[PDB]
Amino acid sequence: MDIAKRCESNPLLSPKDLKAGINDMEITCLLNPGVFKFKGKTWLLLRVAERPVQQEGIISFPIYDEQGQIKVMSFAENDPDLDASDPRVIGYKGKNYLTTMSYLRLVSSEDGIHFHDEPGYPPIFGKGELEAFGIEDCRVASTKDGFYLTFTEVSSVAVGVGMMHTNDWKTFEHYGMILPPHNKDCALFEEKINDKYYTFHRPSSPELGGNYIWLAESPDLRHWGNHKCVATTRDGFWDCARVGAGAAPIKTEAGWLEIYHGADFNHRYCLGALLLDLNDPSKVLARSKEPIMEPIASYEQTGGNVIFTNGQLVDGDTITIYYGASDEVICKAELSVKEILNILNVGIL
Amino acid sequence: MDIAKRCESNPLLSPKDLKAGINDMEITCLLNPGVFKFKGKTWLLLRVAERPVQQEGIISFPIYDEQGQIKVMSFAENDPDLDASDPRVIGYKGKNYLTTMSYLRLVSSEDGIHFHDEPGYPPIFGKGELEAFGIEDCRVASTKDGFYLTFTEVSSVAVGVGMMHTNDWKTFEHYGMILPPHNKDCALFEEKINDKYYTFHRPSSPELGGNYIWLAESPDLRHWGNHKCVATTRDGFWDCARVGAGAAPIKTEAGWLEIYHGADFNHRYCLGALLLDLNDPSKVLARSKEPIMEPIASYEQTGNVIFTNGQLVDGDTITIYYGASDEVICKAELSVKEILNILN
Ligand SMILES: O=P(O)(O)O[C@H]1O[C@H](CO)[C@@H](O)[C@H](O)[C@@H]1O
Ligand SMILES: O=P(O)(O)O[C@H]1O[C@H](CO)[C@@H](O)[C@H](O)[C@@H]1O
Repeated sequence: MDIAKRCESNPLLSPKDLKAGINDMEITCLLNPGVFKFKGKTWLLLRVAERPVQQEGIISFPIYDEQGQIKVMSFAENDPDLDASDPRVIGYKGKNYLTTMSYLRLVSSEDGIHFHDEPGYPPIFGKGELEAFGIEDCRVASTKDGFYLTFTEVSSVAVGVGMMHTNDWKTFEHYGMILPPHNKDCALFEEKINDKYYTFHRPSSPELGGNYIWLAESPDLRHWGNHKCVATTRDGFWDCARVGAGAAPIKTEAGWLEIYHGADFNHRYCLGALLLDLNDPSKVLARSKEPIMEPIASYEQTGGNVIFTNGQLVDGDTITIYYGASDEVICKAELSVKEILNILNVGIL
Repeated sequence: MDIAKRCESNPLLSPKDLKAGINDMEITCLLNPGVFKFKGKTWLLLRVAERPVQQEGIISFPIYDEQGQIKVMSFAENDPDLDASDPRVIGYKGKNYLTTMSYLRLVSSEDGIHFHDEPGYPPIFGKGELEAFGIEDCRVASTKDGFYLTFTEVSSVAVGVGMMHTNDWKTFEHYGMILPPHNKDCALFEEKINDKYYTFHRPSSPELGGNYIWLAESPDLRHWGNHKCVATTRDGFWDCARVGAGAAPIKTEAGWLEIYHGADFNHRYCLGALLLDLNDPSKVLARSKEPIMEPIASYEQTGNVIFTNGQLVDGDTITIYYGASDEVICKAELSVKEILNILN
């Protein structure tokens, strides 16, 4: 099944490798990095999750107050108004809170393996009401007009999608919430088709639907419409519970090649391939029957049974994905375009 | 709390008053009408729900066949793979079906009271994959460029929002699904602000959120962005469970006046008032503490629901049309100045 060539140095980055970005917090997780080239280097835009030192019998976590300043909230673990069954999202008196706060952090490399913070390139932290609980899982589209970031915006009122733009990775323009709750896994295409922009996204339905891959179009990147359902989950398959796009699709001669993630009802996450028509990206030409990558390395099963990619580089036939493993550490692997197309029974020349 | 002046002829229309739009089916519900003026008359754009005659031991419901024609599907009541416990949504082998299909139906009036079908003006049925389970709860914006319809699109993959445009109520242009699932209660503003279009909407969150009133902007009506949360539910209030906009807001000197609906955890629906800033409609200037209208007439409890997504305005008098008990169509008047006074 698995056709990924893992980097021998995996994991490349773990929580212990970096100093905490938020005063008095500690890094619990590094994951789901955006990937791009800039100034001769390979860059990761890390999702970094932080929280305070946990005292016994007490769950403690950061929030931004109304003034955009960091504070700490805490609950007794045995509080009868607390549901802490999920370790990511807790409930207290009918309201939801995250156990950590995520922000986006830049690291660079000259070899694609050893990464470090770069002086003059500080992190991107959540701003405003709709990002009070943090920002997550940022895709980076490298385009002729610069870099477009599409990420989860989290608050007490929404899990939604934001977009920002940069040329220099120091100043940013923010386009607001482009897609309302409940939505994430937003993969902007790096070029126009038929004079429009396109993105994959992933709305969640409480009923009459599920967690499927969708398409939307835009004339301007700020405003989105003409929504289309591209690919659902598949009953009795590895991807029966939820699907979502990763990074931007790769332009091949046979179509748009999309490395998506799918999960089963055991919360095991694997990677598959979708091939969409060049001119009509809502049209599926091919889909992996089995995964092309599964969480089978030791570091892909800790703490659990998760690989997740939302960033890659492509050089000829070689795709270099960067990925989160166990929602905790950062890893690299290579895949072959032609091998994927061959396995998919797609003709190539 | 209730300050509505109900029309003495309520209900204006009940299921029995109309012949079925789909041959041999029964009208179960008339509700939640769009409202507009055209060719000197008052029109309603009804939500009509139909299903076949129910036979003993058999649950039957409408489907689109492969040829896009309305037909019937049926299951034995004692089938062990059938869950027909809910009367709105049934389950069979892990797939969901609605028990009725909704479409949009035009009726007109010369007096605002007695409505009838108009020859030459047939109904609007769902078309395409994203409307396979019907269309619902259509808001009608009357604008200088004609009429814009914003309605629920329902299918097995999504409850989302569609938009159509018409000048003559015979020919329509369809702009597709403007808002993805899970969304409805889309109230398009009838004029631009700072050279953009605005709409209220109502995404539903499985967690980290709820069912709140949201705002979006557009340069072109087809494409939407810059989403903003306008008003949440209120813990301990009549509107603790869910809120949603009705029709387009009314332009007043004090701001945009929006007659919204809100529900509690007993599924009682009432109407309230929201006042938004003229230039920044995401900004709430005032909100009714109590409802301005509650389901207290007999026909509003046959269950404890009033719902409006259409109205006319003549001076200080708002004439709302509304669904009552999710079954019948009714009319009432409200005073702009009385609402604004309450809101101080
Ligand atoms: O909604 P999705 O596409 O299933 O992804 C979610 O689960 C992943 C696995 O824990 C996480 O890595 C992601 O951050 C996200 O919370
Ligand atoms: O999502 P909302 O705004 O709370 O409204 C829903 O419930 C109303 C009352 O049953 C219905 O009348 C509506 O059609 C809708 O199903």
